[PDB]
Amino acid sequence: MDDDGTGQKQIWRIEGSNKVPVDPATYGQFYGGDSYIILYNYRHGGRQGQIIYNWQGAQSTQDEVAASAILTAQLDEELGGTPVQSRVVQGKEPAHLMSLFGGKPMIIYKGGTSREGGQTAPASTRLFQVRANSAGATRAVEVLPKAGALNSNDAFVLKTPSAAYLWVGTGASEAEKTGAQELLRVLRAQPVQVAEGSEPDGFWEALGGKAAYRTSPRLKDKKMHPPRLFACEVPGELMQEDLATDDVMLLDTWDQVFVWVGKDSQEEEKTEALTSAKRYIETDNRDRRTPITVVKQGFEPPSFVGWFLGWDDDYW
Ligand SMILES: [Ca+2]
Ligand SMILES: [Ca+2]
Ligand SMILES: [Ca+2]
Repeated sequence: MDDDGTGQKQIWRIEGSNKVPVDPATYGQFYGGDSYIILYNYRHGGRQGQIIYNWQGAQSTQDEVAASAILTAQLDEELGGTPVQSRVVQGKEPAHLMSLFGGKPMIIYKGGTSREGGQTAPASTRLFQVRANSAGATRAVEVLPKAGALNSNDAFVLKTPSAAYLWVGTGASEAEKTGAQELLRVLRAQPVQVAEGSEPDGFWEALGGKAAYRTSPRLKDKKMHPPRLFACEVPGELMQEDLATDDVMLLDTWDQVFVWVGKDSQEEEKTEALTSAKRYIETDNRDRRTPITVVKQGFEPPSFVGWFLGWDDDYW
């Protein structure tokens, strides 16, 4: 879609059974715990059109999803059945949707709203993982504020009641550094720039203590054979939900192939997958000493988890 993303748009958040207008000053910022509807009006190649994007946050509940279905059908009917429809889950946004916020990164907060609990309040200390894809689309995703959440391939923003830090992983790109800066703007905080490896003591303290985190030779490399996750190939950002718990998945990071074993995958799926990995590495050229590392659901090592966009240790 060559439309440039600058058309007029309206964004609503599913709240209970209704769609509620989102504060226009915050378009581009979303709660991962919620579902949203975006009505985008555009004019391109001399013709006017509309697109309804249904965006489902990674933690949005099934009842919100069911509510959006009703809301979107109503909107569509209201509009005379003219808009183009596109359903999108967090992390799988098309380039055109990412372009709707004038170059700003899509920011995804933890929490959200619910019938039973209403709107959650922001935590006092927060950490955001900022990652951009090859095309440059950038996402700032809030995660738990612990040292273990860091990964060398991205930029991170840590905000506390008393300080802000922009941590730059060794493999982070300028797009990630720039998105981090924009996020800091939204958070109204001035950061202390920190390069991975020369963190001041105040940074580790804010995170509750220094600890090992997600790193490896590949995660540290700025360059980037981008890692591919193959189903028992998964496009978009690598999300924890892409790991089929009843199956076995392969994550190829070039100098290493991980064999991820779902808790409910049958024994034979691991066997086949291992056989396949060996062959995959020999189909090609590379090295025959390419390690094939087996990992089990819930016991993933940091060198594996680092490739994911914002992992939740309790996800399962
Ligand atoms: Ca919600
Ligand atoms: Ca990165
Ligand atoms: Ca299976």
